[PDB]
Amino acid sequence: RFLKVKNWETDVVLTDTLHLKSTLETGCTEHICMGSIMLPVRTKDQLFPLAKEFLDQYYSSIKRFGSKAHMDRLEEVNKEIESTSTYQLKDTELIYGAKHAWRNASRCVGRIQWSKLQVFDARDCTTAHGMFNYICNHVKYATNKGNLRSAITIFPQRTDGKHDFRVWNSQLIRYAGYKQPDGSTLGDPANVQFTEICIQQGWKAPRGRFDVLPLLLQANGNDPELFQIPPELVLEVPIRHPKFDWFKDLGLKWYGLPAVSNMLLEIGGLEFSACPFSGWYMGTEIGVRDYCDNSRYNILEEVAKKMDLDMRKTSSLWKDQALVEINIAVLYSFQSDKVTIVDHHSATESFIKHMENEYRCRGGCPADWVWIVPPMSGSITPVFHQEMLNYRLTPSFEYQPDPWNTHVWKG
Amino acid sequence: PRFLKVKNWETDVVLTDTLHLKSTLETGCTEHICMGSIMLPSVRTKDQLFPLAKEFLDQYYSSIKRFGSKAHMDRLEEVNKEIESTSTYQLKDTELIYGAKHAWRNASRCVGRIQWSKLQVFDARDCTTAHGMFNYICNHVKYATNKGNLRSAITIFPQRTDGKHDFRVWNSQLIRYAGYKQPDGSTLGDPANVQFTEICIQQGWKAPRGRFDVLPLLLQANGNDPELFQIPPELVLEVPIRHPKFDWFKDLGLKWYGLPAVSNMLLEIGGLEFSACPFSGWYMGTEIGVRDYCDNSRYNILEEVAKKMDLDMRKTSSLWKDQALVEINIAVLYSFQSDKVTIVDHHSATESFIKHMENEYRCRGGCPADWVWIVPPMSGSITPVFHQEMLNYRLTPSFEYQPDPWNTHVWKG
Ligand code: HEM
Ligand code: HEM
Ligand SMILES: C[C@H](O)[C@H](O)[C@H]1CNc2nc(N)[nH]c(=O)c2N1
Ligand SMILES: C[C@H](O)[C@H](O)[C@H]1CNc2nc(N)[nH]c(=O)c2N1
Ligand SMILES: N=C(NO)NCCC[C@H](N)C(=O)O
Ligand SMILES: N=C(NO)NCCC[C@H](N)C(=O)O
Ligand SMILES: [Zn+2]
Repeated sequence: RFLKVKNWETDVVLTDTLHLKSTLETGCTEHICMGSIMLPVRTKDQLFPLAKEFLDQYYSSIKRFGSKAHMDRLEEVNKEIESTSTYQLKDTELIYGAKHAWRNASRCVGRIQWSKLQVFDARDCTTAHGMFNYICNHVKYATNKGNLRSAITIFPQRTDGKHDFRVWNSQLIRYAGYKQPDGSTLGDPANVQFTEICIQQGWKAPRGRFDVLPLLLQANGNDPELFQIPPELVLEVPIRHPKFDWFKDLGLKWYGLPAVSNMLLEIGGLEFSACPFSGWYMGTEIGVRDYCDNSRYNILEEVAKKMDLDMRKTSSLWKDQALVEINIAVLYSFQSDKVTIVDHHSATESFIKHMENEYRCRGGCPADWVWIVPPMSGSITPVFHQEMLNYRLTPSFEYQPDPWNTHVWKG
Repeated sequence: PRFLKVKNWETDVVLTDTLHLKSTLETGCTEHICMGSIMLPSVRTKDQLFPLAKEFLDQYYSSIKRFGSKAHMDRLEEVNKEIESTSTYQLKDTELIYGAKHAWRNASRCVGRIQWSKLQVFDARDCTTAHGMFNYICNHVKYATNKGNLRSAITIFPQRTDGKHDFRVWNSQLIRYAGYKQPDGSTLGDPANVQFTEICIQQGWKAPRGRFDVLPLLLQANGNDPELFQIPPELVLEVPIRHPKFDWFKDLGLKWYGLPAVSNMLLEIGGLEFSACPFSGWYMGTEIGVRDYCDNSRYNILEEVAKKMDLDMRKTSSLWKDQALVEINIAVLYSFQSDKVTIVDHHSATESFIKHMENEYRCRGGCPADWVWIVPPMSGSITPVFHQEMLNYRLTPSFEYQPDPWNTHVWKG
């Protein structure tokens, strides 16, 4: 039951007891490990145990476990589910829940910051125009002129499943992708489907390479509506290299604010289907993945050519050399414009310190090694040498289907 | 479940695994916890042994298209009677070869498996003494080295009987460098081998006490106390490491050996346990250039290289570690290629592996693979394996960990 994890660099061993609190499942079995697979309404009876589980942890956290206040609240919530088939979180509960969903996020390397999350309560929102206003305020607060601050905005919880709030966008800020007559993709290929959805809904696409997508927002189960984020709220950084003057001529830029907007927040059985959240970038996210994935901007060959590397044979490591340079450029560009960014060395070192804190004060830290180890220079970061246990605690952030696959278009 | 899909996220190819239904052994994972990043998670009686033997011979006979034949049926009968009367059994030479090839085929952590069908198997089951093991191992080294044109090979010593007469190679690899803890707390040579080096010295080895001393072989035959032997220097091929552009690189004084030969694993075939089964292929460059040279708890050369490169080391965000890492790895590949010693870069190796894996799904129904081990320790996502979902499970015949023998050996004195 009590599991040990070893760091093979430092020989430090930690003991995990926290995994014994996971109710949810991993996709693995005793015979098969699915650790590398990307993706392996509640009835009344379903809901009270989940609410109770949550309220017990909440009341424990504030040192009032078993108190009258604790028991009073369970009964109140119990009576509310019984009567209304659902319930409403107190503001203190919502804030605790969202922070803990971040705390429990096994794939997030930035969790040392978890207790500092700014939670914006948008549960009073009723319309798409209201959603747009809440989202601009989030973008402006979080961006903070380049001195980024973590934040989440929480729209109304699911009820009957036919009045869901959703941000159709996968992040608040992303670039369009356009399939071309000549077979190629212009822009970001990751966003081709969603861009088409915007167009057929009305968007007049500019048809460039770095077109900030419009917001497509769904309130109360209604058909979604298009809105443009004030251009002046979208902070971008042009990418240059401190040594190569030709780099700026590649014409590359990226946006400062990473804001995942397609996930579902579960707190105490309640489901928050629209819950955009933001932090700040780790450099490799943009320089390794967004820029060098073959299926993304796929820029390695172009960069390698401008560096005049020998690209006749893989064993010259021309791909590897170009990769480091692209990532050097990304960090230098964000730092020079005073936009918060963390490099993979600093971020992984912080995470190892966070793990140790969590093991000491909480009995463990769920971590997905496949996601925590950066996509370049893996073994020269400390996380590579750290064994991790992956398990699922709630409150949690969950994947959910894209809404265009399930939306019944009212028309 | 009968069908499991894996997806490649860069190509959108989906593959269907059915081979996992033949998995027997357990992973360490459960419905509630994944242990996929744990390095090591968690004799046989007659009753245990016959099904394991039968399972294996059905696999063997099926492979040669003689399943259910009289040949097949007689062999089952023969093994059953052999187990009944002697409590163990002996493999035919053909079955041993098949078994050893399949253990490699089945090794989830090995990126080199496109080569599995070409293993040279050396049958050393007539061996009885440590001196005999030494001679077998010298022959393996000379054959596998092949003057730099490396050939994959495995030498198989007698199987376990009662667990009191085990053959063991105490070395973790046939060729490895000594490590010495100094009184000031520093390490001379390879810190990975300090404990084994101390054991060798205790048993009588006169250590040169340098930075790259080839360790002696420490060999246990038939449960007896192990004995020391020096591999003839002329059979140990080494490569001095230089850089194609940086002429100061050579003056770091680095070299490595050409033949990687894991010697501490256990090979299971049809329930039988082969506790001494050294095997060798050829290096992928990152094993040396990233791990052996640049791990903090190994030779740890990153700073020295970066200093000589005049990189800005004041802040991690210059990516000075990363820039130095690439150059060290360019140097390892350049040096081996220049001396005409087989080596493979991590791009070539991972590309070959994806082709192998796809072929295996199609002809075999699956390819168990450990993503944590398969993805190289630098430049992960610019290799195709990073983007490939994998399924990890345990098929037999198999290579398994076993505890270091100094922890278990009963000293006879
Ligand atoms: C504050 C700075 C933050 C940093 C440096 C950071 C770092 C990261 C990185 C590098 C990833 C991998 C992303 C990818 O590969 O696509 C990730 C994933 C994730 N993070 Fe964070 N993060 C931060 C803030 C947050 C916040 C504020 C939340 C929630 C409140 C959060 C929750 C998550 C979740 C759920 C994932 C997995 C997302 C997925 O499955 O696609 N993170 N984080
Ligand atoms: C012929 C060329 C080969 C290449 C390029 C290759 C490549 C590799 C690499 C890079 C690793 C990771 C090693 C580490 O990180 O320490 C590995 C692991 C492994 N390989 Fe191979 N290999 C080859 C031959 C072989 C052979 C001949 C066998 C057995 C007959 C084999 C079986 C294994 C096993 C069992 C592991 C896991 C070892 C462990 O857990 O420490 N490989 N291979
Ligand atoms: C197939 C494999 O799961 C996939 O490529 C994963 C690998 N590790 C990851 N790690 C992070 N942080 N983000 C990702 O998108 C990926 N994708
Ligand atoms: C903790 C983690 O499992 C450990 O550092 C693993 C990571 N992946 C690996 N991959 C390979 N090929 N070899 C290794 O030794 C490691 N070690
Ligand atoms: N650092 C964060 N969030 O705080 N990342 C969110 C996912 C962003 C995604 N990896 C990208 O490169 O666009
Ligand atoms: N490629 C192989 N075998 O053929 N590797 C075996 C392990 C070698 C180990 N990684 C080292 O760097 O010494
Ligand atoms: Zn698993």
